[PDB]
Amino acid sequence: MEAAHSKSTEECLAYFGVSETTGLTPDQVKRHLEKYGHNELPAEEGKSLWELVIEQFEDLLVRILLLAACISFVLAWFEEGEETITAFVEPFVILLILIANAIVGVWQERNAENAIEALKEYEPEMGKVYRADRKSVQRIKARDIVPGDIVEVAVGDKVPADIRILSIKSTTLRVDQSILTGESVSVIKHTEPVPDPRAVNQDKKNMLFSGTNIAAGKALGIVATTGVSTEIGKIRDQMAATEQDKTPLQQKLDEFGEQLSKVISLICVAVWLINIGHFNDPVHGGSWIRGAIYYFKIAVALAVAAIPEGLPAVITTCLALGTRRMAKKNAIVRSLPSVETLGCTSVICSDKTGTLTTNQMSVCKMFIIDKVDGDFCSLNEFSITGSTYAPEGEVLKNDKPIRSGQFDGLVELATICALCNDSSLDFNETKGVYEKVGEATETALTTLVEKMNVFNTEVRNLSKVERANACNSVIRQLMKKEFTLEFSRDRKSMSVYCSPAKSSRAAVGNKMFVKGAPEGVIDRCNYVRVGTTRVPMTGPVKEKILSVIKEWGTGRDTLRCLALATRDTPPKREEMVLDDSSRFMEYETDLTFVGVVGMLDPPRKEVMGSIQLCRDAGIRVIMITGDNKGTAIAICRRIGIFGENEEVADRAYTGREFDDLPLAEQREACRRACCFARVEPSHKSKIVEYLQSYDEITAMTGDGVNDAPALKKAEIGIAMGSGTAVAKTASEMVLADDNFSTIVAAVEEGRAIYNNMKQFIRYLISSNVGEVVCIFLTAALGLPEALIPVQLLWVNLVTDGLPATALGFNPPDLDIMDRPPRSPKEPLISGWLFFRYMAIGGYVGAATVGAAAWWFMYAEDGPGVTYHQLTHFMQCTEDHPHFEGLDCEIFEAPEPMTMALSVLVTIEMCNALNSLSENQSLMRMPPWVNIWLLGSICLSMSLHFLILYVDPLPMIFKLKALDLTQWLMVLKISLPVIGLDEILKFIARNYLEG
Ligand SMILES: C/C=C(/C)C(=O)O[C@H]1C(C)=C2[C@H]([C@@H]1OC(=O)CCCCCCC)[C@@](C)(OC(C)=O)C[C@H](OC(=O)CCC)[C@@]1(O)[C@H]2OC(=O)[C@@]1(C)O
Ligand code: BEF
Ligand SMILES: [Mg+2]
Repeated sequence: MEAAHSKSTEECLAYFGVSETTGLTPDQVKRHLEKYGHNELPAEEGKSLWELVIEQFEDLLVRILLLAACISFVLAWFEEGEETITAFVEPFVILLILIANAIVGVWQERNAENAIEALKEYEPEMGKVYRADRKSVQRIKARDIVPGDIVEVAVGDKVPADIRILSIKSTTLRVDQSILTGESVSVIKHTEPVPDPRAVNQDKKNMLFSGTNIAAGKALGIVATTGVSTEIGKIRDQMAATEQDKTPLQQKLDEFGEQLSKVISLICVAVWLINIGHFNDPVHGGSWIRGAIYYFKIAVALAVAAIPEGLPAVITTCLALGTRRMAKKNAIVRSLPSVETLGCTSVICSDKTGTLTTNQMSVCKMFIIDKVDGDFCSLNEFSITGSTYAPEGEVLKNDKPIRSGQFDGLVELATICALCNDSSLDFNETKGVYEKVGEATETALTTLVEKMNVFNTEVRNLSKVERANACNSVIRQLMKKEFTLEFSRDRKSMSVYCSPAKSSRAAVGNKMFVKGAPEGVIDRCNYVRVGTTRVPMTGPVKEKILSVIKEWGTGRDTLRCLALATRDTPPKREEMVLDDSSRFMEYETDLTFVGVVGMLDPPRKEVMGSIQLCRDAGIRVIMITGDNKGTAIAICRRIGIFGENEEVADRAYTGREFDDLPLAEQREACRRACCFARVEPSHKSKIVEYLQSYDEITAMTGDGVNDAPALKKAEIGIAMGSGTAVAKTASEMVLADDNFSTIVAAVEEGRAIYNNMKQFIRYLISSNVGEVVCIFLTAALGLPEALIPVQLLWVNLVTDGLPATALGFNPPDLDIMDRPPRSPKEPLISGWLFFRYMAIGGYVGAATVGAAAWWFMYAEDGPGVTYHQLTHFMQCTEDHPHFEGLDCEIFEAPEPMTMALSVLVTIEMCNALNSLSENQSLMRMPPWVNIWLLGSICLSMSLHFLILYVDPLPMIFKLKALDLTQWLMVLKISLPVIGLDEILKFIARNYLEG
């Protein structure tokens, strides 16, 4: 029965035809279960194990590389008894790699935690219903609850389903809805209908929502909806329907792949249009029986030379280590890619309650009377540190620690806080944290008492569990609590009647301890306490008290204030009627004012500094909360989102004010405003969406169910470690530590990571360009192969893979966080740099092919072959007379390829050093600025000597150790590449913007 909030209690009962006194009959339950299904959410099970392996082989470059292995297999098979000793070696490695990185992705993606299967850490286990079955309440599985069921809830209970309140048993019902609406103060409920069918959750004051918990009181109700029809149900589906795009970097890697794909085939067809001349020469060396093997011999060499086979490995290792470093900051990264995207964050949307704040009411100020003398009245004001329920913090006066117990006024204040209290504090040994028991605004008094420790009780040698009630327990032994006059909405105060306990003070008599909204309690005080004595309440005294209450109630403080008082001579229990709260106020009169306490849902300690760091990093911070605007703005002022006295006319909107704006203005408002209050879950998602429409990488920070949709839509969702299960499953990162400043450390980490990544991506892709130039050149010139796939794969994965990882450790710039976020559309390579890699690529191709040719034509120990008898080496056998002389197999010698590979390697070591800085000269930024890069080159080089000496290797790699005369040539060929780039950079700084 949606809309139950607008209907009366009788209407809701009639609607389901159920008796409020007995509950549904076992027949109606069976039928309602049938018509409404169980009270649970569907299992979110997607992508199994084999489903991941599939998508692993869907990458455009992988299929090309794979189809390249298939073609390599046919070749290894058609490999005659000339080199059939290690022919199938090529197809193997090509497939081995594809399987290596593959199983890696599966092992990587499999690591995950479900959203609905984990959401059961929020969906109550049990529920309490009355059913015709029996007279007593029944405790059943919450999943077995159906619409129409009569449910009972009491303090501490987790509401099992969306319920229409029928009857309130206690004097009032207070509900903590922070996990769902973001409200920071428990909500007083009622049973009357809420007319406006469009009333938002914060307005449904006659409804109880599944997932929330009872702060105080007891009530009976009728289930309105269950399963996916509940408020928490609507949000989950909302979360499930939101789509997420690929990371900007991943979109660039995909674009690269699509473009590279076009270039490959394009060159494949290009060479083809250079072999068409074969249909001119009069010679038949194999129609369609043997002669055709050479085309596909270069086609696979091209696809292998163009594709950075080692990139997937370098990137994963980089991101993985990045995730390790974050974990040391207690930041659990759920998605490896976001480790970097986080660096591109331009706007950080953040929930308020439980995210920007602790969501734990804290008393931070209090005062008692100091002295009264005529029109003069001075107060003893104190401040209290600590922003959670933990009994950890101090009491200060004029910013200095004092012993509360030395102020008799404070002893009575603590006493009232401890006794006039129906709640307590506890230590969850499981979660390892202190938790409230009952009402937050009461537990705040409990922890205040533990901090004050007015009797200096010994607490150093206590366990977390004992420390939670040590000082309160001591005070509870001083007086016997006879009864309590529960809080009432008209009176706005609560009191307890106490009789003397310990025989230590029997000449005291009965007392009444009162607390409540200041105005009404103070109006009912005829006396004011000063230390231990009492003076009459006079205009001047009342004035000073109210003026300080006023200050604390607004401005820089904006605290919730509570006045504390006691009735020195309370009525005899006999002359008091305790069954009607309408008489309580009168019993709470002729009181003696004792003091005031100011409390609030405090901002977490590191938020203010964090927001200032973001500002300098060009990152906006926007508050998006379900709480009322007054509290939203107040917190914004405390953390610096707004100036202490700034006017927020058009920089703070409520959900309604926002909706009253035409779409265009709404969109613009997201760029100007920083505080959105009284908003719904879809409002948060909407705001994120507007930000994203301006091409801004947005992050969202939350803790509750109402943050789940937005957390998912944001490029980077950040959930509080102490938040809900939903919010965490919807996030890429979790602050296990609840430290908001870790977000800034993550951004910094993400910026450094990305800058290094750009350098190694550039490095690797750069070498592929040169490699393709080498292949194309030889295929075009008709010359023999200078480099072969097996050699290219080893260099692309090891020789260059190691230095690429080292670049990942390049020291970050000192002003990394003193600059705006880079653009998400910023291309990794373009403009001048495109030309640089263009020139380097050409330089590598010519140098590698040239080195090979050199050995073939000038090497003092190679054949003195002529240029075109080398470009026509293919016609050696058949036409020996033309270009005769020597063995036709020398054209397949390992010396020339080794000469070419050694040049590729040496050149890449140099370009690795050119990759330390985009435009800085190696003289300005020395090679030793990254010790790792220097070592990686040593490792890569010694691995080269390995592949050239350990017999097995040089055999399968088609190589052979070169001579010192040949190496020196390799150096003279390679080294100059440093001079080339050392020049292109110079041209970029002086005559360009670099
Ligand atoms: C990997 C090796 C090679 C040789 C390759 O073909 O790379 C090209 C290519 C796909 C791009 C190019 C290469 O293009 C050329 O050199 C010109 C076209 C050649 C056609 C020849 C027809 C007979 C990069 C490599 O060239 C230079 C010289 O820097 C730069 C850059 O790459 C990046 O920004 C890398 C992205 C991670 C990309 O233009 C990129 O395409 C894109 O969409 C980008 C934005 O990506
Ligand atoms: F809890 Be959030 F402030 F909506
Ligand atoms: Mg919240």
